[PDB]
Amino acid sequence: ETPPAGMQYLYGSGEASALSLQAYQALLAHVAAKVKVRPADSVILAEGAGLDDPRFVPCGAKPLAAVFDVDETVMLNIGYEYHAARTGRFDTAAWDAWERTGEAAVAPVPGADRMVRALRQMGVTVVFNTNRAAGNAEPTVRAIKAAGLGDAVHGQTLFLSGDDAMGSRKDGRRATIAARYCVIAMGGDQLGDFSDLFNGGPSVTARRAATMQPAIAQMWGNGWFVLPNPVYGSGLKGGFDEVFPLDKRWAAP
Amino acid sequence: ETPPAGMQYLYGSGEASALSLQAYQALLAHVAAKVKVRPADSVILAEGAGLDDPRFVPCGAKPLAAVFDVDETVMLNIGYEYHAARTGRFDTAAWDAWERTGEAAVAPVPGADRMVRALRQMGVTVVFNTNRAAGNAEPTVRAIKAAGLGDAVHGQTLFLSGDDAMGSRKDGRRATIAARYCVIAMGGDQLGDFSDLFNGGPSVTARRAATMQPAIAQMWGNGWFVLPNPVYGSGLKGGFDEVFPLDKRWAAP
Ligand SMILES: [Mg+2]
Ligand SMILES: [Mg+2]
Repeated sequence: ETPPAGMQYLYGSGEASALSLQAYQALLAHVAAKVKVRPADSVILAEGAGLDDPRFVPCGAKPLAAVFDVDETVMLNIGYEYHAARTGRFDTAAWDAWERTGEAAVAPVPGADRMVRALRQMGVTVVFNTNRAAGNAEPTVRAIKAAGLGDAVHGQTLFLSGDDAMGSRKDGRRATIAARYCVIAMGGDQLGDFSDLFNGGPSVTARRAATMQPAIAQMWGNGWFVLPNPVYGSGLKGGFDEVFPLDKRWAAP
Repeated sequence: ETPPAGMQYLYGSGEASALSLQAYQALLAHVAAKVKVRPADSVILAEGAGLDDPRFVPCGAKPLAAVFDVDETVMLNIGYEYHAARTGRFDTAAWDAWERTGEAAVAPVPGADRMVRALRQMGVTVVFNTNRAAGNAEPTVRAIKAAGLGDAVHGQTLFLSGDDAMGSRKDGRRATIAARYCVIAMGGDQLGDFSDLFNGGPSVTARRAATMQPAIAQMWGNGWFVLPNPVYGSGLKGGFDEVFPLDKRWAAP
């Protein structure tokens, strides 16, 4: 029995490991450049801004920070995905149990513990913005600690689903973070970890086109830093016609 | 019917698109830094060098170049993977037909056509090192052209499996390239696209550990640039015990 190809890739391969280390190398160099030369804009979009003409919450004199998604961005949910592979199960009740009892089965995303330590040695505050539930803040704090990612504090450096009434939408929390910090880098494994504009409607092919809108494309590896996730979530959608465009079809002999 | 999760991710998602654009943004900035300040070492390992103490073919006065894997690094093999998803088939005869007849069903990896044009505008020679077969050089040249990747020439900027007697091992071709160019960046989707030392023996867990050997880890996003591939190849290996380590297991209630 072998696990699903996506988990073999994400959890088992050196390919995925190298991909993640590249992401954090680029982030560390970017942060270091902006620690020496503070920017005028943060990397968080302003309220009402669109992807075509992005405007950003200004950096100002606010303390420097970096924002991170938690799950499959800085922390691997190994125990949970093991159970999903064993069971074949989108199990919301199981995920709730996992938020409460998974602190002993998490690992850092390759390079994320070293990157988080370097950021703090540079004087940059490490802020987590995750859709784990607010009522599970304390076990989530302990899991973050167990992955070697340091100390997170609910409401100061850790923001969770249910901290506002926006549900899985993260823009509201992003606005709260950007109102007190100059956010000079932002990491995630899902497009919703950078803007809610990618979700809540857009099709699979529309979301992929939107990442190549030039004013948005310039962010990738240059303020917005992406970690791989072919195991669950927004990337795992679309029928044959959205995945394989009709001008690129072919059949073997 | 939906395609395999890995193909939904790689071919359909904006997540994979953003991940690829980040890789090429980091590569472009790296190349530009080295065009201004030529390095002493290339990014290609010297003969007999090990991953723990890497030595590199020197840059010297040789003309500047960047080396790229072709398949799923700069070119998406959309037609072929469509057929694999339709058919469920590791089909070596089908892949041979595809090398010969697939030029009309390929697309650039997101950002790869723009990156290849920028490299040439910077005066950097774009060299391809692929395990497509030497006897299919001409259709491979045409497919590279159709993906918007420019003009490749067998034996000058394009090196193929069978150009030497080493089979799928790419070190021999890497040595030939590094003997005439100063290779300042190298891109790939498989660890064999950077060194043969990752393959031919090492286990799934050994290969992943090897990417974090510190002298090697420093390469990722800093000379060695990685593109995602959870669809086929070296990343899709390993049983449950290699993918989900035994100190990170968990079971739902
Ligand atoms: Mg996540
Ligand atoms: Mg390849």
